[PDB]
Parts: sequence; C-alpha cells; structure tokens
Amino acid sequence: MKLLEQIEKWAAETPDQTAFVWRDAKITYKQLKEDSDALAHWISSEYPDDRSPIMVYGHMQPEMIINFLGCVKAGHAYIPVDLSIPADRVQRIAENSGAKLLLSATAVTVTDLPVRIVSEDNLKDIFFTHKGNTPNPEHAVKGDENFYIIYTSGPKGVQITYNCLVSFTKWAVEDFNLQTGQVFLNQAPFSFDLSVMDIYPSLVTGGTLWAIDKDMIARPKDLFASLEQSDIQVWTSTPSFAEMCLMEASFSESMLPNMKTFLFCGEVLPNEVARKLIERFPKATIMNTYGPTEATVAVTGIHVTEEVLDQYKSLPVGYCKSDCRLLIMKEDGTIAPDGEKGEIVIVGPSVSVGYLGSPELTEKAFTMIDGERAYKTGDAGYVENGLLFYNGRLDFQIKLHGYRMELEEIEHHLRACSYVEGAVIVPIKKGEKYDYLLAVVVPGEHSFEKEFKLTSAIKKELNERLPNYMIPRKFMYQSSIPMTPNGKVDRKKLLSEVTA
Ligand SMILES: Nc1ncnc2c1ncn2[C@@H]1O[C@H](COP(=O)(O)OP(=O)(O)OP(=O)(O)O)[C@@H](O)[C@H]1O
Ligand SMILES: [Ca+2]
Repeated sequence: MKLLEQIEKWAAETPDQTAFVWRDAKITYKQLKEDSDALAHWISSEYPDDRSPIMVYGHMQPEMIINFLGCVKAGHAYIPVDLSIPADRVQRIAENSGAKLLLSATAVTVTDLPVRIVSEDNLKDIFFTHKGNTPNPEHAVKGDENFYIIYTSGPKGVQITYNCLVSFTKWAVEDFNLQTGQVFLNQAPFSFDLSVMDIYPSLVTGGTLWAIDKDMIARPKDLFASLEQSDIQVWTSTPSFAEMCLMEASFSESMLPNMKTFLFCGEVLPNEVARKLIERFPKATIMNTYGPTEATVAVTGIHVTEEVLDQYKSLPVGYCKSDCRLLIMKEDGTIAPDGEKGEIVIVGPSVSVGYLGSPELTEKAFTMIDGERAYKTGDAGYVENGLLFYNGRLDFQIKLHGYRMELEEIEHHLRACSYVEGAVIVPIKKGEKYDYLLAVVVPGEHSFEKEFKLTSAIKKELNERLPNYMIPRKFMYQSSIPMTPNGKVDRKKLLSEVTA
C-alpha cells in the first residue's frame, strides 16, 4: 500500500536480491532496509520534532539511495545534490532551503556551508551505532508532505510531495508495463528528476538499479563494458544519451540481450533515434514521455511503435496520465481549440505544491484551478484527441524576417536530412535581435571530398523543408554533440565555442 511498505515488501520476500549496484559496490534489499532504518532512527533521535529538508550529497554511491530512504522514514524530504552541481549553487541551496543537515558517503568539497555535515566515516558510524534499530512507522513522510526537493538549475526548489510521487510511480509502473526483479539502468544524476523514473519503479517492483557514472561515460570502453555485464532490461535515459550509445556499433541486442523497455524523457526524441533502437533491439518497447520537474517527472506517455513512427515525422509526447489533465493556452488566458498551438499547462495531483520559499516565482507559474494545482510549463504545443505534441520552448522562439520559428522545429528538419546523425541549432544574436543561425552537425557516412559539398547538400534538402530565412547560414561539423552532466545537449557550451 504505502510507498515505503511496497518497497520494504521486497526486503522480506527477496532480501538477498541486489537493489542497487555501482561498479563493484552493491547493496541488497535487506541491506537497504537495514541501513535506511538505522539512519532514520538516528535522524529521529537527533531531530525529534523537526522535519526540515535534508541535503544528500554525492554521485552514484549506493549510500545515495540509503540516505534518501532514511530521510523520508524519519519524515524529512531529501535534497539530491550531485557532485557536478557548482559549489555556488550548492551554497545557495543550503540557504534557500532551511536544511539543517547534509549527508554524504564521500568527501564534501563545497566550502563551509551553513549546515551540519555528516560524512564519510561519520555516516558509517551511524549505520553501525544504530544497526538493528527501526524508526517510528508513524514518522514516515505522508500525504502532501514534501518527499524530495529538486532544484531547477536556472535555481528554485521544486517541492514534490508523497502524493505527487505516489501518483507518478503508480502510473509509471502500470503504463510502462514493468514487471518485477528487472535490472534498471540509472543514467541521470539524482539531482535530475529523470532518475526518479527508474529509482522508484525499480524499488517498488523489486528491481535492480545499475548505475553508470560520469567517469565511465567519459571512457566509452568502460561504459560499454559495464552495459555488457549489466543485463539491463529497463533503460531510462535522455534521448541524447541513447544517441551517443548509438554511435557505437556494438550497442545492440548482442550487448543487452534482455532489453525489454526504453523510457525517454527530458528532450525531443528524434524519430530517427527510435528507428535505430527498434533495428538494434527488435525485442524492446520504446516509450516517449514528457513533463517538467514541476509536474513530478512526466505526465504524458506513448508507446512509439512502427505505426507511430510512420504517421508522425515529429513524435508526439503522449497521452496524459488519467488522474491529471492538460490545457493549451494561447495569447491571452484563453483556452486554445484542439489542434492550435499554445502554452502547455498541467493540472492535477502530479503538480508541485510550489517552489520552496519563492513566493513571487510560484505565483507566476503556479495557479489553482477548480481546487487543484496547475502549472504553466513555458512550453509550446497542442493536443489532438488527447494526444499531446511538443513544439518547443517559448523562450527558444527565434524571430527572423519578422517571422517566429521554434528553434526545436528547425533542429527537427536538420536532423532529418541525409548525412546528418546529430544536430543542434545555435542562434547567433546581434544584440536583442537574431543575426543568423549556425548549425552544428555530426556528419554521417559520406563521400564528399570537401566540406562545402556536404554543406551544399544539406542546405538544398533543407530548402525543401524550411523557408530560406530559417536555414542556418553557417555549418560546423564535429564527431559528437556535447552533453551536460544530466545527459542533455550542452547548448551553452556550444554557443561558447562558436562565439569564440
Ligand atoms: N519528451 C519530451 N520532448 C521534448 N521536450 C521535452 C520532453 N520532455 C521534457 N521536455 C522538455 O524538458 C523540460 C523539462 O526539463 P527540466 O524540468 O528537467 O529542466 P529544464 O527546463 O530542461 O532546465 P532548467 O532547469 O533550467 O529549467 C520541459 O519543459 C520540456 O521543454
Ligand atoms: Ca524548466
């Protein structure tokens, strides 16, 4: 029943099954409950009637998960902080959030923070000192109490409650057709809510989380060696991450014979990427999902079949979970007729209760409609018979020749051209106005003897897809597209190197 109870069920039924593994470090469900219980018991003894959020610092160590559960068992929401988050932002989070404690298995490198730091051996000592102890079942986070708080770079703390997470997880477990005892890949740092899509569905279904870290990602040979040993069955990642893995010829069914489900969220999933996955993994089901962190990971989802790939050049993002609903709003706070583009607004139990301590910010994006919470995504899109389509971020809309064009739509067409394997549009601005567009593309196999031949071929094909003023003036070619630590296109890095 209760989220924690459905997880703990596996501690009793399959105590020795691995719950989380990172390189050679692993922990069973039995161990997870034990240490988590010990930590919650300790938290409860150190902060008797306190329920302040607790920071959990690290990368992919099993302790990250132990600490998450320990925090909620004592009634505290946790704040995931990845090692890749700049110290400056960590310092802010420590102050924006009334957190009084930070937990980390590894050494904390961020300059003195206004919180009690429990790390390294000090964390080990609580697992030992409180070994065998159990917390008051009644202290566990429940109802509309915060379960976790994830900050959205920008930096505001999105508060996700117990009800919010239960609403997402139940839907994920049912509609993503997960089973039990499956191996789940974890690619996203815990500071990115995409990780929630694999963490909880895995735990409630007695699965095994197989973590891949930053260093491994940097060393392809290590990365691919890990996947080969993983036996991963449920793959949760950003589209960019899968695309990079796709650059390796051995990334196929042969490497992951028991692959059964691909779950994507966070960015546009190119029709081309899905096609390649079906070819490489004819036994796997591909799911595209959409949603902002402010709406608890994702609210829409759709099975990307051959038929879907056939009728939608640009893949839809899915049907809204049944306990929530969508609204497409145009120019004014008026609702748009189905088919018309407008700003995507989400309403239902998946919507966050708001940004932590940010009144003005919450008032601008969060609203109440018929008694329930609503959230303006800032995303442009439309619906057709319950199916939601994503056009792009309003903030990314470029204007040239008095014409407005979603940046993402231009990338869609560039990506669709022959000889293009990966591509990003970098707008070059001359002040407040757009000067011209620069296309960064990863060339596919070709026989062009000189660069201009390739650029000419792409511009000609692109001329059949876009108005001339939408076609990028300059092209740059490179073997790969950079990703941020979260696994998304590093647009800022690209703008930087093109500017210079
Ligand atoms: N399936 C999808 N297809 C296209 N875009 C998607 C999809 N899923 C999510 N997105 C995009 O990602 C956004 C949500 O990402 P997230 O909440 O993790 O932070 P962010 O907006 O990307 O960056 P920041 O933290 O600065 O706000 C959505 O608003 C949408 O623009
Ligand atoms: Ca956002």
